[PDB]
Amino acid sequence: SMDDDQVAFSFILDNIVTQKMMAVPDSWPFHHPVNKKFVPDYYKVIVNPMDLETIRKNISKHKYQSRESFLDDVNLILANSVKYNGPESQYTKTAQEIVNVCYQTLTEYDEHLTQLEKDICTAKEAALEEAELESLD
Ligand SMILES: C[C@@H]1COCCN1c1cc(C2(S(C)(=O)=O)CC2)nc(-c2cccc3[nH]ccc23)n1
Repeated sequence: SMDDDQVAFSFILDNIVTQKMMAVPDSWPFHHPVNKKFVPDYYKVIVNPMDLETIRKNISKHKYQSRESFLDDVNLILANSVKYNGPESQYTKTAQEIVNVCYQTLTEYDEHLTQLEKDICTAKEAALEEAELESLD
């Protein structure tokens, strides 16, 4: 089923987040959205915030249908640290390690993720066509 495939795709991604990315030492700065009361200027500087809790929420909503779309948000965590903290900040070195262990684990699971991604896309295109042929009956 496409639902079955979406669940498996999302579970693989969630496991990368919880078992690999969140396990990077000293990764606490990236586990949750920045609290505006704690860092009042954060949202004046960072226009497109992202963090590992938000990624997990997006996974639970099946937002990510591709490896690329998942990695778009993973990379925002790193890019926002470069912007807010600087490219040589220890915060950014930590974010870089989060991104790198993500890549490493996506590589490990690329065959299964690619197959799920393709089959989800095929199924979605077929359901779209059938929905459209139906609406015109
Ligand atoms: C901005 C800074 C560097 O760039 C990445 C995210 N960083 C975070 C994140 C968090 C959160 S939190 C607790 O707001 O949920 C998301 C985890 N807090 C604090 C923080 C809060 C209060 C006093 C502080 N003094 C130094 C850092 C700091 N900095």
